[PDB]
Amino acid sequence: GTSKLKYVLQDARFFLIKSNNHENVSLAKAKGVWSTLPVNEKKLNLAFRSARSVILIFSVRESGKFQGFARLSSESHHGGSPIHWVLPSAKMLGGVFKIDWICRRELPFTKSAHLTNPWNEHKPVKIGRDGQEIELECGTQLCLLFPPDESIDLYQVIHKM
Ligand SMILES: CC(=O)Nc1cccnc1
Repeated sequence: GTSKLKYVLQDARFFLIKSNNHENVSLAKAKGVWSTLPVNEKKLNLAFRSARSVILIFSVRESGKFQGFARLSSESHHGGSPIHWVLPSAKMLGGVFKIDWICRRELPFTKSAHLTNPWNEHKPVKIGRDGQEIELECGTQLCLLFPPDESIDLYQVIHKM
């Protein structure tokens, strides 16, 4: 079903995350972490304090697809075990965000072609710089397009809100 998913997404904020390679998204899927440039880290930390759920929607560049989406479970923090990101220097990254995956399945851009993002000139939601915020209605509908991920139990993430 989609009811718990809709509950998690209610009044959420959404951010497009663009990765240059599949290895970084695989690492994020395995370890439940993300790291980004400070301009976006600051935006994500502000959003985390401001909304019940902050959703990151991942897309590997040139892949033609989104690779899933996850919910921020923490503000960024420094001093953890170093994540061996494959970058485009590691000091240039900000802190690390803990994330809880909501869907690890892919969605091709062909399926989201009817969704435009008001915060990026109503261009199709697939188009945007890393860190681009997606307006609430567009972001909710995009997340609802993903195939259900039956390996994830959202009871756990609901208890964090
Ligand atoms: C994990 C990751 O790929 N972070 C990143 C790299 C380059 C630019 N912005 C963010």
